[PDB]
Amino acid sequence: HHHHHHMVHITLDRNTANSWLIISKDRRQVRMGDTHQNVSDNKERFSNYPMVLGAQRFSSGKMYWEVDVTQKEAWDLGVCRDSVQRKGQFSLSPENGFWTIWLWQDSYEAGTSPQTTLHIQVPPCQIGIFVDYEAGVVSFYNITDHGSLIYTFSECVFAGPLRPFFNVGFNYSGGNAAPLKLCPL
Ligand SMILES: CC(C)N(C)c1ncnc2c1cnn2C
Ligand SMILES: CC(C)N(C)c1ncnc2c1cnn2C
Repeated sequence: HHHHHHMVHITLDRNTANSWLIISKDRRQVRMGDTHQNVSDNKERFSNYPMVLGAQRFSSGKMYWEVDVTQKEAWDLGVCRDSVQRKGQFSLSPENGFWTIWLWQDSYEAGTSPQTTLHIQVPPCQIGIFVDYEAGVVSFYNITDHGSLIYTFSECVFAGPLRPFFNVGFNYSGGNAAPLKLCPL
Protein backbone atom coordinates (compact mmCIF):
# COMPACT_ATOMS: atom_id res chain seq x y z
CA HIS A 1 0.00 0.00 0.00
CA HIS A 2 0.96 3.73 -0.40
CA HIS A 3 -1.05 5.12 2.64
CA HIS A 4 2.08 5.74 4.84
CA HIS A 5 2.16 9.57 4.09
CA HIS A 6 -1.27 9.93 5.93
CA MET A 7 0.48 8.81 9.17
CA VAL A 8 -0.97 10.45 12.32
CA HIS A 9 0.52 10.42 15.87
CA ILE A 10 -2.02 8.58 18.05
CA THR A 11 -1.97 8.76 21.87
CA LEU A 12 -4.18 6.80 24.32
CA ASP A 13 -6.85 8.57 26.44
CA ARG A 14 -6.37 7.34 30.11
CA ASN A 15 -9.87 8.51 31.04
CA THR A 16 -11.55 6.01 28.65
CA ALA A 17 -9.47 3.04 29.80
CA ASN A 18 -10.87 0.05 31.67
CA SER A 19 -9.69 0.38 35.30
CA TRP A 20 -7.27 -2.63 35.02
CA LEU A 21 -5.24 -1.11 32.11
CA ILE A 22 -1.79 0.43 32.50
CA ILE A 23 -1.01 3.14 29.92
CA SER A 24 2.67 4.19 29.60
CA LYS A 25 3.93 7.73 30.41
CA ASP A 26 4.24 8.56 26.68
CA ARG A 27 0.57 7.35 26.17
CA ARG A 28 1.78 5.09 23.34
CA GLN A 29 1.56 1.63 25.05
CA VAL A 30 -1.16 -0.20 27.00
CA ARG A 31 -1.23 -3.54 28.82
CA MET A 32 -3.50 -5.53 31.12
CA GLY A 33 -2.62 -5.16 34.81
CA ASP A 34 -3.08 -8.11 37.24
CA THR A 35 -5.48 -5.93 39.44
CA HIS A 36 -7.56 -2.69 39.55
CA GLN A 37 -5.13 0.20 38.88
CA ASN A 38 -6.51 2.48 41.67
CA VAL A 39 -8.31 5.00 39.40
CA SER A 40 -11.74 6.59 40.12
CA ASP A 41 -14.71 5.40 37.97
CA ASN A 42 -16.23 7.71 35.30
CA LYS A 43 -18.84 7.39 32.57
CA GLU A 44 -16.19 7.21 29.79
CA ARG A 45 -14.45 3.96 31.03
CA PHE A 46 -15.14 0.69 29.28
CA SER A 47 -16.41 -1.44 32.23
CA ASN A 48 -16.66 -5.01 30.93
CA TYR A 49 -13.61 -5.46 28.60
CA PRO A 50 -9.92 -4.35 28.55
CA MET A 51 -10.62 -1.49 26.06
CA VAL A 52 -9.27 2.05 25.63
CA LEU A 53 -9.71 4.83 22.98
CA GLY A 54 -7.20 7.12 21.27
CA ALA A 55 -7.44 10.80 22.26
CA GLN A 56 -7.67 11.91 18.60
CA ARG A 57 -11.12 12.48 16.97
CA PHE A 58 -11.47 12.32 13.18
CA SER A 59 -14.41 13.77 11.20
CA SER A 60 -12.75 14.17 7.71
CA GLY A 61 -9.66 13.20 5.70
CA LYS A 62 -7.37 10.23 5.41
CA MET A 63 -5.53 8.83 8.48
CA TYR A 64 -3.02 5.97 8.93
CA TRP A 65 -1.34 4.44 12.02
CA GLU A 66 0.40 1.22 13.06
CA VAL A 67 0.07 -1.00 16.12
CA ASP A 68 2.51 -3.64 17.45
CA VAL A 69 0.76 -6.91 18.55
CA THR A 70 3.93 -9.05 19.06
CA GLN A 71 3.37 -12.24 21.11
CA LYS A 72 -0.30 -11.55 21.95
CA GLU A 73 -2.91 -14.32 21.84
CA ALA A 74 -6.02 -12.06 21.72
CA TRP A 75 -6.77 -8.39 20.87
CA ASP A 76 -9.17 -6.14 18.93
CA LEU A 77 -8.06 -3.14 16.80
CA GLY A 78 -9.73 -0.53 14.61
CA VAL A 79 -11.95 2.55 15.03
CA CYS A 80 -15.17 3.38 16.63
CA ARG A 81 -17.70 6.17 16.95
CA ASP A 82 -17.05 8.60 19.74
CA SER A 83 -20.52 7.73 21.15
CA VAL A 84 -20.19 3.90 21.44
CA GLN A 85 -21.62 2.26 24.56
CA ARG A 86 -19.04 2.04 27.42
CA LYS A 87 -20.96 0.01 30.10
CA GLY A 88 -22.18 -3.57 30.04
CA GLN A 89 -21.95 -6.22 27.34
CA PHE A 90 -22.12 -5.42 23.59
CA SER A 91 -21.32 -6.80 20.11
CA LEU A 92 -18.26 -5.45 18.20
CA SER A 93 -20.00 -4.55 14.86
CA PRO A 94 -20.74 -1.60 12.53
CA GLU A 95 -24.37 -1.55 13.85
CA ASN A 96 -22.89 -0.71 17.31
CA GLY A 97 -20.39 1.82 15.90
CA PHE A 98 -17.21 -0.36 15.56
CA TRP A 99 -14.98 -1.15 12.54
CA THR A 100 -12.50 -3.71 13.90
CA ILE A 101 -10.54 -6.94 13.36
CA TRP A 102 -9.35 -9.34 16.05
CA LEU A 103 -7.24 -12.33 16.96
CA TRP A 104 -8.89 -14.99 19.14
CA GLN A 105 -8.06 -18.74 19.60
CA ASP A 106 -5.51 -18.88 16.81
CA SER A 107 -7.80 -17.29 14.10
CA TYR A 108 -8.24 -13.75 12.77
CA GLU A 109 -11.76 -12.35 12.10
CA ALA A 110 -13.31 -9.05 10.98
CA GLY A 111 -15.98 -7.60 13.29
CA THR A 112 -18.89 -7.74 10.84
CA SER A 113 -22.23 -9.18 12.05
CA PRO A 114 -21.86 -12.08 11.87
CA GLN A 115 -18.02 -12.06 11.93
CA THR A 116 -15.96 -12.80 8.81
CA THR A 117 -13.03 -15.23 8.61
CA LEU A 118 -9.73 -13.59 7.61
CA HIS A 119 -7.05 -15.39 5.48
CA ILE A 120 -3.59 -14.59 6.96
CA GLN A 121 -0.59 -16.83 5.96
CA VAL A 122 2.04 -14.75 7.91
CA PRO A 123 0.83 -13.96 11.47
CA PRO A 124 1.25 -10.22 11.86
CA CYS A 125 3.51 -8.59 14.46
CA GLN A 126 2.39 -5.06 13.35
CA ILE A 127 -1.01 -4.00 11.88
CA GLY A 128 -1.57 -0.87 9.71
CA ILE A 129 -4.98 0.87 9.95
CA PHE A 130 -6.18 3.26 7.23
CA VAL A 131 -9.35 5.40 7.48
CA ASP A 132 -10.78 7.41 4.56
CA TYR A 133 -13.60 9.35 6.21
CA GLU A 134 -15.16 10.78 3.02
CA ALA A 135 -15.01 7.48 1.11
CA GLY A 136 -16.43 5.47 4.08
CA VAL A 137 -13.47 3.02 4.17
CA VAL A 138 -11.52 1.31 6.97
CA SER A 139 -8.66 -0.97 5.81
CA PHE A 140 -6.19 -3.19 7.67
CA TYR A 141 -2.69 -4.13 6.45
CA ASN A 142 -0.16 -6.85 7.51
CA ILE A 143 3.08 -4.87 8.02
CA THR A 144 5.05 -8.15 8.73
CA ASP A 145 4.02 -9.39 5.20
CA HIS A 146 5.14 -6.31 3.14
CA GLY A 147 1.86 -4.42 3.79
CA SER A 148 -0.50 -7.03 2.31
CA LEU A 149 -4.27 -6.31 2.67
CA ILE A 150 -6.05 -8.06 5.56
CA TYR A 151 -9.57 -6.56 5.27
CA THR A 152 -11.54 -3.57 3.90
CA PHE A 153 -14.80 -2.31 5.38
CA SER A 154 -16.46 -0.25 2.61
CA GLU A 155 -19.82 1.59 2.49
CA CYS A 156 -19.14 2.54 6.14
CA VAL A 157 -21.78 4.74 7.79
CA PHE A 158 -19.60 6.32 10.51
CA ALA A 159 -22.45 8.69 11.65
CA GLY A 160 -20.18 10.63 14.03
CA PRO A 161 -16.60 11.48 14.86
CA LEU A 162 -14.23 8.45 14.94
CA ARG A 163 -11.70 7.47 17.59
CA PRO A 164 -8.88 4.90 17.41
CA PHE A 165 -10.05 1.72 19.26
CA PHE A 166 -7.98 -0.88 21.19
CA ASN A 167 -8.65 -4.03 23.24
CA VAL A 168 -5.60 -5.71 24.85
CA GLY A 169 -7.71 -8.81 25.64
CA PHE A 170 -8.04 -10.77 28.87
CA ASN A 171 -5.10 -12.77 30.21
CA TYR A 172 -6.85 -15.88 31.64
CA SER A 173 -4.18 -18.09 29.94
CA GLY A 174 -1.06 -16.31 31.29
CA GLY A 175 0.06 -16.07 27.62
CA ASN A 176 -1.54 -12.69 26.70
CA ALA A 177 0.23 -10.19 29.03
CA ALA A 178 2.16 -8.42 26.24
CA PRO A 179 1.19 -4.79 25.43
CA LEU A 180 -0.32 -3.10 22.38
CA LYS A 181 2.17 -0.43 21.25
CA LEU A 182 1.67 2.47 18.82
CA CYS A 183 4.66 2.22 16.39
CA PRO A 184 6.75 5.29 15.51
CA LEU A 185 6.19 7.14 12.20
C1 LIG B 1 -15.77 -14.96 19.35
C2 LIG B 1 -16.08 -13.63 20.02
C3 LIG B 1 -17.47 -13.65 20.63
N1 LIG B 1 -15.03 -13.23 20.99
C4 LIG B 1 -14.90 -14.12 22.12
C5 LIG B 1 -14.23 -12.13 20.81
N2 LIG B 1 -14.60 -11.23 19.86
C6 LIG B 1 -13.84 -10.15 19.65
N3 LIG B 1 -12.72 -9.79 20.27
C7 LIG B 1 -12.35 -10.67 21.22
C8 LIG B 1 -13.06 -11.85 21.57
C9 LIG B 1 -12.26 -12.42 22.59
N4 LIG B 1 -11.21 -11.68 22.89
N5 LIG B 1 -11.25 -10.60 22.03
C10 LIG B 1 -10.21 -9.58 22.12
C1 LIG C 1 -16.96 -7.04 23.09
C2 LIG C 1 -16.71 -8.54 23.00
C3 LIG C 1 -16.84 -9.03 21.57
N1 LIG C 1 -15.43 -8.98 23.59
C4 LIG C 1 -14.30 -8.08 23.36
C5 LIG C 1 -15.27 -10.16 24.24
N2 LIG C 1 -14.05 -10.41 24.77
C6 LIG C 1 -13.84 -11.57 25.40
N3 LIG C 1 -14.69 -12.59 25.57
C7 LIG C 1 -15.89 -12.35 25.02
C8 LIG C 1 -16.27 -11.17 24.35
C9 LIG C 1 -17.61 -11.42 23.98
N4 LIG C 1 -18.03 -12.61 24.39
N5 LIG C 1 -16.97 -13.18 25.04
C10 LIG C 1 -17.08 -14.52 25.62
